[PDB]
Amino acid sequence: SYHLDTTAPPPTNLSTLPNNTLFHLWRPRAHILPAEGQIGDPCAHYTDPSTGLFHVGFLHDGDGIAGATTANLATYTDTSDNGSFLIQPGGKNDPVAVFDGAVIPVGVNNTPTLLYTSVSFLPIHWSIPYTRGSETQSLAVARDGGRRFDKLDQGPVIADHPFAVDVTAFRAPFVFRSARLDVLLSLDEEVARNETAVQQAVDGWTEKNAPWYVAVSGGVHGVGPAQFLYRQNGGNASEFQYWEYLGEWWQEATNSSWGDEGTWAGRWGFNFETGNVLFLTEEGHDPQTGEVFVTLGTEGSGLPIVPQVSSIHDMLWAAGEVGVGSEQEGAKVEFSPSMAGFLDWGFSAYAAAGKVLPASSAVSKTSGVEVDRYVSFVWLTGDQYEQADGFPTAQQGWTGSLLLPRELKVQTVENVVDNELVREEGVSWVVGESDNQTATLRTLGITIARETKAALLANGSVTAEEDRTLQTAAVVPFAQSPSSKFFVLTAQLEFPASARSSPLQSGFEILASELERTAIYYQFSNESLVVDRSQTSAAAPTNPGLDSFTESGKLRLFDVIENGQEQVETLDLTVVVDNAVVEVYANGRFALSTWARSWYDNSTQIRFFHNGEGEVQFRNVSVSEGLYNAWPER
Ligand SMILES: OC[C@H]1O[C@@](CO)(OC[C@@]2(O[C@H]3O[C@H](CO)[C@@H](O)[C@H](O)[C@H]3O)O[C@H](CO)[C@@H](O)[C@@H]2O)[C@@H](O)[C@@H]1O
Repeated sequence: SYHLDTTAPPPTNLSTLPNNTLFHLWRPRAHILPAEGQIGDPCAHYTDPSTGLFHVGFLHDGDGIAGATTANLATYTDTSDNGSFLIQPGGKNDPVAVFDGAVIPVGVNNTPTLLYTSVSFLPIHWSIPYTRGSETQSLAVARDGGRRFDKLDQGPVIADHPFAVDVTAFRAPFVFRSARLDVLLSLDEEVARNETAVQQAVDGWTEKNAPWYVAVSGGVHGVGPAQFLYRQNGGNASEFQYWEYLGEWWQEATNSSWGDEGTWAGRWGFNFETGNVLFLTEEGHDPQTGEVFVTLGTEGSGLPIVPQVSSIHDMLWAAGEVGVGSEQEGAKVEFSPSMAGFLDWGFSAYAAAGKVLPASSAVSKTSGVEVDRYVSFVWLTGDQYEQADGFPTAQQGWTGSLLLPRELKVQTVENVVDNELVREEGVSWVVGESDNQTATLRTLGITIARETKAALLANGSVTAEEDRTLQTAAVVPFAQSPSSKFFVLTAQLEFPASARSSPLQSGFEILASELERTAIYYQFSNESLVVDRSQTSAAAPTNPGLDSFTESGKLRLFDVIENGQEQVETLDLTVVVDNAVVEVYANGRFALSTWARSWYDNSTQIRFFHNGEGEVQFRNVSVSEGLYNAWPER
């Protein structure tokens, strides 16, 4: 009889253990995930007009959308027991399955209304023929406080994909409002060609009565990934039955990519998934003044292609402009990217679903936020999108988790030396201004929702480390490491301009003991933050299900003028470890998340790391231990 003892070597085959034996071993305490079982794409979030509460949704066990609510964005309550499902398959419109959907706060009967993909046939994949009628978009209305969504007793409101278009996918509807879209669609084909006339109309746009837009994510066979745009018919904010097709407002060539190298924004792949239409400002989210941003997952593959398998799942984002529908019979409106990147560089991070969080929300009132925010929840698949090599699933009793809620806004990088590092082609930023001597850059800002970050540091024990400099290769253990796998690690690493050309690697080793360690370091060679998981788990060698491949993401440190002086921009790191869930944040404009399934309880040492190449200076290194409980009621 083998009882779990994590002070002793792991059994050779974890999959032989009894059910639920590994339930708590790698489970997080401050993240969003169901009480048990598997979690898929997060979805149906919305602020309830009546209560001001923020509702969170997510696919659960491949059997529908489950939910939970929060009043503070730090802590959550399940909407119900027995899975806490809001809506499940089996209706006339979704006999086979219920996929992602989005909510209009004041919809039918003036109640929260969910527009979702009702599935009638399987399988569905961009690499095989699409079965007509596979995915339609249906409506359901929130009842009993939103603890459940009742499907309207009629067929889908969008019963078919675009006429005669051979789509690769037609799902994940996302609703939004837009001053610019309303203006571009109201003005003349000629009167709307000039920003002057438009801007004047946008200034008068009134959100409260604007019509809703719907972006359905997908692609076209033999053509390319794309987003299909619709809007309440005739621009009638009161029309919920008929949705006029505005065309493929955004499409890219099959497996093409941002830039000529596919260096900063992966590839557009073969199919677009779970779109979000954001409107960001430097302070938050404004559908009247915000710049158009889009986050989406793209499904890619190497060659030869393996039918029904998407080998690459990129969690991307793009920003650009929207204009009138060229002159061709193309979309009435068109989104043109100016810059693009990754919302999260994690292999397993994917299907981001966010929502506008009004300053009028109970969450914001309580925390005192006076602007509208856009909160995004990234999915962290637990079994490499079901391609894991026999992960001990029955033993764990659950699969997957969502990452920490993140605030998305326009982030600026000031006092940046305008040089090659800034003018490169196909990057994740644009120059907002310049005098040819220094410039302000504009990119997507990615930060942990402020109430969540505060909650993480609420009751945490704080242990600081003295500023340090390393020149020769070295691994220096902290003066005091945490005694648990729940902590927030912060640190600033300063590099000399002479390091850009060096094969320098500097960072930390975490979750470490004699037989285990996880490395996190910056690498100038390819300007990337890297998470070496080759030694993360003592159990990985004999259990291939526990992926141990290296994770990395691109992060360029710009030459800037800090105190009237030039220097390589400081690497501002924040690593959050809710157990096996590791999230690496950098300079408010980067995120890389992965699983670090360390085995031993002793594996909690933290060390400074330097490979002797180049030089590094560590400043303001600190550790907050304990985090907090995201689900008190459980
Ligand atoms: O689960 C539905 C929901 O998932 C999204 C975001 O991940 O893409 C899903 C997709 O893959 C899932 O299902 C395949 C098996 O079909 C499984 O191998 C994979 O691991 C799962 O993530 O589901 C459809 C088909 O069932 C595939 O085309 C797609 O790759 C989102 O787009 C969808 O609403």
